[PDB]
Amino acid sequence: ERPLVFLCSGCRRPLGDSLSWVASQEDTNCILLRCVSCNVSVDKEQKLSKREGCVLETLCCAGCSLNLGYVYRCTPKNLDYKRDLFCLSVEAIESYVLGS
Amino acid sequence: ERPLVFLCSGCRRPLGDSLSWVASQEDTNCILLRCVSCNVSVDKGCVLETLCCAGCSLNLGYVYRCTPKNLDYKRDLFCLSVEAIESYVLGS
Ligand SMILES: [Zn+2]
Ligand SMILES: [Zn+2]
Repeated sequence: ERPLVFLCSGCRRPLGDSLSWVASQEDTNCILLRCVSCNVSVDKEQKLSKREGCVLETLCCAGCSLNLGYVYRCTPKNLDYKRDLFCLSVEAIESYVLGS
Repeated sequence: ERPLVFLCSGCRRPLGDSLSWVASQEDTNCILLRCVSCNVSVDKGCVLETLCCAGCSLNLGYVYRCTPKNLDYKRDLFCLSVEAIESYVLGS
């Protein structure tokens, strides 16, 4: 195929690429990355989950402090696969596609 | 192996990527790209118009338009100054 780079919406810093893109979520409109760049920082405050409850710290761009998503830190057995993966909101990243 | 994405030193807009890279050893301060993104705006002894960034105006490089035989490779390629771009490598 052709790989992607994900850029912060608020300032265009590189957040990650499709090489670490493991999975997606249709309802939360997030993509799940195994691996992120130095520009995704982790607000060290554990907040509870408000959906179908996990513990998860929120992600934001080291550059402009835009809210980028969340990481699952603590999860029940059924959600262990999402644990430690970076969920990036689609409404907060912009894709650049390689190949012109 | 893994590809690169080149980006404007000034506003981080994407310029182009290593998929278009032209391996040259003649020039020592420019990356040669066979094609570039919408963000590389071309504006206004070789004739060569100047490249700059469509978002922020930063002088980015140049394009050799008229060349002699020995420079025919550089012709119509976008030379991005490595002092005016940055790169993100995929897999990081
Ligand atoms: Zn940002
Ligand atoms: Zn720029």
